[PDB]
Amino acid sequence: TFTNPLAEKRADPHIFKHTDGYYYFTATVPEYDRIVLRRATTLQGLATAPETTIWTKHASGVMGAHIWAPEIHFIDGKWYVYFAAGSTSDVWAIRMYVLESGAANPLTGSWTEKGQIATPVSSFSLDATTFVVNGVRHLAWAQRNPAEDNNTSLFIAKMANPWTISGTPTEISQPTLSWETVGYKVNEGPAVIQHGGKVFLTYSASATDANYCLGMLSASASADLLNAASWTKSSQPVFKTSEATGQYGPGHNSFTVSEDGKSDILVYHDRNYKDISGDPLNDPNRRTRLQKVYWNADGTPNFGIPVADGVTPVRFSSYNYPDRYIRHWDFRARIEANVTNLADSQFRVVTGLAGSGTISLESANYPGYYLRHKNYEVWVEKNDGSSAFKNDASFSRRAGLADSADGIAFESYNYPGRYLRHYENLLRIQPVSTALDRQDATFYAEK
Ligand SMILES: [Cl-]
Ligand code: NA
Repeated sequence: TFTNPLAEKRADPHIFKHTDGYYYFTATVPEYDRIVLRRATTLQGLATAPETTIWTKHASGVMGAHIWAPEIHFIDGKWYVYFAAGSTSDVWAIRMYVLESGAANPLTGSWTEKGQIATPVSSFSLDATTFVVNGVRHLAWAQRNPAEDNNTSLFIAKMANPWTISGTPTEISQPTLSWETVGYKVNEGPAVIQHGGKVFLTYSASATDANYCLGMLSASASADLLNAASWTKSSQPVFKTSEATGQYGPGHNSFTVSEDGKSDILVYHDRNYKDISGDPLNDPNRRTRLQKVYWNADGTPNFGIPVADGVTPVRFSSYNYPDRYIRHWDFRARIEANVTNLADSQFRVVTGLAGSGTISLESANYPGYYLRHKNYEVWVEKNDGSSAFKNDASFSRRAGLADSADGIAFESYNYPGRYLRHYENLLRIQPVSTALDRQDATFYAEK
């Protein structure tokens, strides 16, 4: 699990996992004047890692204003930082720029400016990211198509080197959909994740207010990624505001990976309030958050909802039906496979309500509702403050009954000897007797 937020007053987060045993984290700071960097051996270490300023805006001319959205990459023996910048003489003439370092440690290393990423059309440009598909390097970025009445569209090009595209850009998405064009017509912040023979390119859309959200384009890893018709745009956001979790305008994301290389991690910013006061560029409250990406059975990513602050939620799968997860539906708890509404199946383990070192399981999509029993049947229901509820929603965490080493089992606090178990797919608390009952009452957290 992670503890959110990772970093206050840090927007447009980018985390790179290097081969040297470190994660590197850069981001947009509210001053918009410089490029910070911090490293840690773990993703959670990043919360306390000290920032170093690797580069500061120029006093005059290009790269002199609006230092926005850096990414750090290690490529062909060297470090590259991609950022966007305006000029002192013109603060909205935002272009894409590249830094290069040959030093082993990018925190202490020395940086050379590779200048502007050239593009045939000279217009508003930012959010350059780079990725390799099938051994071929690409750049994707946000830029104004002057023949469109909007802010930015999405472009992709192959690269000749880390700071230079080859051939011509293809525009692969423009903001047309109702949810893309709130306040401003925007497609920005592209980020690529590849999985199961597919390439997913999430992007940010609408204004950076509560209306900020993620769209997604999908393609085949075998497709020509410069042919616009290779890509399919998702009709609805893949990640948006959750009032229920107090998370507003989630977006400008990137992707990294868990400590074991096994889990994909979504990195992004949001706000914990809806309406900004003052000039939105000047509101510094955007913060950096982490949560695991889960993969759907059809191999698409499932981002769920942006989760409540504090520790991240978990999913529990059945011992005897390892495809099936504890989830709620019409607030009844059950086990089910291939959960489309991902958050119906996330719960965080918290200090038990009833006390004495027990545990409770809070719903991720309905904070302050808990898995609790009533008449021995298990539901998800609002903590009403009563002692009854405290007791129906607390369990003693036991070693799994069919798996003592790695499994987990939930013994009722107010009905000791009754365990959480599935029967006919529905969750109950019932006494456990047969070997099969012991499997019905064993579960795995995060496998
Ligand atoms: Cl579902
Ligand atoms: Na980015």
